[PDB]
Amino acid sequence: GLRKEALEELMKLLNMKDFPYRIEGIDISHLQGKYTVASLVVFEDGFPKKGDYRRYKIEQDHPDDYESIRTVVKRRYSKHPLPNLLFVDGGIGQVNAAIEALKEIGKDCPVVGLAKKEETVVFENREIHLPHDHPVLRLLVQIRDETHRFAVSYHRKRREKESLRSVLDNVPGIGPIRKKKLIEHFGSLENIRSASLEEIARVIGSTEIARRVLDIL
Repeated sequence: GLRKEALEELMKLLNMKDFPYRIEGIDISHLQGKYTVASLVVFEDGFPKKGDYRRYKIEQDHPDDYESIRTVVKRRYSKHPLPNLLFVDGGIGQVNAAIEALKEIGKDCPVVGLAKKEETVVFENREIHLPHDHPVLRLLVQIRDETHRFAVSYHRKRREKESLRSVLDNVPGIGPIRKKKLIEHFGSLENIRSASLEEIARVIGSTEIARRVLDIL
């Protein structure tokens, strides 16, 4: 959890009138040739509120992160109330994009960023360079680490099936029909590695091939 004392120090650093009780945080990640996926996490009272997590997708072949932050802010806050504080996993450009989008829709909320490579809190067009051990720095890192975990989970299931397929592409003489059977049945390397020779054989109709699957696993 986010510590109370550090939240108070954050509030002070940002000259916030209100305690940052609800904080929403945005990661922007792009799938080339496909879309940008914005992942939105929620902290209330210092802990994740996972029921309230959301994603936003912006269909475009090439990234445009500032426009993506703008679109997310307008889409989200035209439907949802603002939080006490908005965190963006980026620097001056991302924070400014969010501020400008909020202005566009006539809304006020503090926005804070963490520069991706710099020990730098970003707030109101300025980089605040804190010492590395600073409790507010550690706090924003915890937030960033959660927006990152959530962002990575996108298409986890897809990736697991892909990872399993890649490993099965290594078993000699399996073929595409039996490969798909194994993927649809097991879903992941975790699940197939838990399976008996006999289960694997039953999925594909061959103990001989199942032994080669076990070999490759």
